[PDB]
Amino acid sequence: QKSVLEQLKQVTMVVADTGDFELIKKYKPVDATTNPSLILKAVKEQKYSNLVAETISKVKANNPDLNSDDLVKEIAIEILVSFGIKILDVIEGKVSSEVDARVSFNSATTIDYAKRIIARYESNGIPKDRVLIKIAATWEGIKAAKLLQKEGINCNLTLIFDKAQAKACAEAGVYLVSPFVGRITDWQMQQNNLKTFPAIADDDGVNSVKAIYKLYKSHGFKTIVMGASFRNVEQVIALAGCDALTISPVLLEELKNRDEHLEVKLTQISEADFRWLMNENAMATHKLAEGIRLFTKDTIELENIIKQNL
Amino acid sequence: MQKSVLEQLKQVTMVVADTGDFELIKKYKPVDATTNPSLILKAVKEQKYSNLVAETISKVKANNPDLNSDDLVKEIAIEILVSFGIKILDVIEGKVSSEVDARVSFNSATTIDYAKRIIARYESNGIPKDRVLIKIAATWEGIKAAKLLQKEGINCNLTLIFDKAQAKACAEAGVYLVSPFVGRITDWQMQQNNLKTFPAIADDDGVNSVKAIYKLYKSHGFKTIVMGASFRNVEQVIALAGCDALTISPVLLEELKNRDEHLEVKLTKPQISEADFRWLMNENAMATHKLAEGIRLFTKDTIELENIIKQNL
Ligand SMILES: [Mg+2]
Repeated sequence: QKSVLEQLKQVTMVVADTGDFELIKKYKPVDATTNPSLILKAVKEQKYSNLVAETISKVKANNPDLNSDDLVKEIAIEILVSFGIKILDVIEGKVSSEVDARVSFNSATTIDYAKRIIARYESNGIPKDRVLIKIAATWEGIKAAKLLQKEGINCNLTLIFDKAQAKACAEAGVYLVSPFVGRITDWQMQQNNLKTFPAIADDDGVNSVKAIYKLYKSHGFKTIVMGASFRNVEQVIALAGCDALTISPVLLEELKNRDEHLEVKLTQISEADFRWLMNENAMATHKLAEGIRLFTKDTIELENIIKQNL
Repeated sequence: MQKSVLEQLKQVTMVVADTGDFELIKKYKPVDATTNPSLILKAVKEQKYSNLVAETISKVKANNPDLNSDDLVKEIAIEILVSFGIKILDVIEGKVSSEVDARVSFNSATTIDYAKRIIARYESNGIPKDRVLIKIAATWEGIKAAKLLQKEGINCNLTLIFDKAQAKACAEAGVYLVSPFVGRITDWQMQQNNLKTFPAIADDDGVNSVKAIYKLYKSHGFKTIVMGASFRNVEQVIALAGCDALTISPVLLEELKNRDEHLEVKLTKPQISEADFRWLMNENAMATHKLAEGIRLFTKDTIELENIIKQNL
């Protein structure tokens, strides 16, 4: 008779995957995550058009030396931060804000973008303890995160598709990793033209998180495993007990409205090694690249919306 | 006088045979030949070579009695790859391409070491390095290794080329030759659009890829040889007549040898940083998939050959 959402919170850190901060307080998650697709959606849906207009004015005012393209890049960061700030008002934990996906193969520019996000939060009175910087888990992203963590900036290594890939993150001292459960299962279904989801025991996305969790706990890695990007509530339920799960508002609502018993299920690499191991994983090779391309398309669309409102 | 399409092609393009079978090579008279781990495995399994592994083990053990099992297997594998290259060189005037172990494809330093070991093994047999192309997968690390090998006068064949940015980086590194995999690019195109039949030549992504690389090279003054490889049918080869070079399977060479129509000549005459290369490759879903797949398939066959070796130790 307790809801599945309530029971899941007793064994796992529940995180809301959304930039629509007005939806968050219903669910009382500990943390929240945004990404370029979610920010774009929040901006396109217009509930927050005042916040957007006010952000553009402020950045223009404070940056009279920037030409058009530089001004737009700066507003795009300020927007990501303004949504994070509003999220932080309605949660007790941290918000994840993602670096521009276009710098995913450049460690130096990733480091600089990450520090810029942190500085903008600091300028707005938010200390870095409340923020995770999301970075795609290419080799360069991991190398950037290694340095950011040394400087006390916690990172959320996203677009995780392979276990070796997660192990390299942990080896770099990363705060948290996010395996993309639903996209791993999308590949599995696409491979065989499957129209129905696989049994949970045979669901590659669920199994991937299970394997990463078992590796971390047995080796004593402190990096948090946070399953992400789910296709349905059964995939979330399958991972009850995981350190953290970040869940869309639609699935959080399904978990809130479901009253059954929740069974609790869950209780060094060189660059050359990493690239070899990624190469051995056809799904991971494809999905990491695809993830960067899709987040890139959404970041470009957001820039266009900013350009239209200058 | 009138000549077959194969003999006409030799006049405008360097014709190269893509096989480890030296007897077949002999009858098409290509200038160069290319081998790879998949073709070497197929040859090794053929009845003619049933004692080749045991002989090579014998000879290799004898010359290195102090090596551990891993070290030995490795030496036998190079010896086998080189043995097929030598037999091919006995029957052609040009060069043979011999591929480094695909497992070192993300390690420039171990690629360089393997490439020099191949060159040394040929040299031990009296074959100078000007008759050999070392085949390296065109990952960024493969291009870095090739850049350094070329500096030492070791010519490389940069294989598994799927994108014009790889090809441009290879040229910028001064590599001797690049091999775009025409058939495999068309394979992706057909799977992407549920195509039941081959696209028109004008619309064939694999053919167009080589056309684009050839155009880019000539316009930039790059001397790197463009060599189209891995064809699906003879029409794709004919579509590239005039290309610097084309490496063609014996089945397709036989088709060209037997055609007699006129062959119309179709091709006539910023810098890429590592981050730029990785971004451009990332934008190309086909290239990202196909380069990784090519390394995996060559690796699977290299391991299969190692396993044949191990069961004979
Ligand atoms: Mg000679």
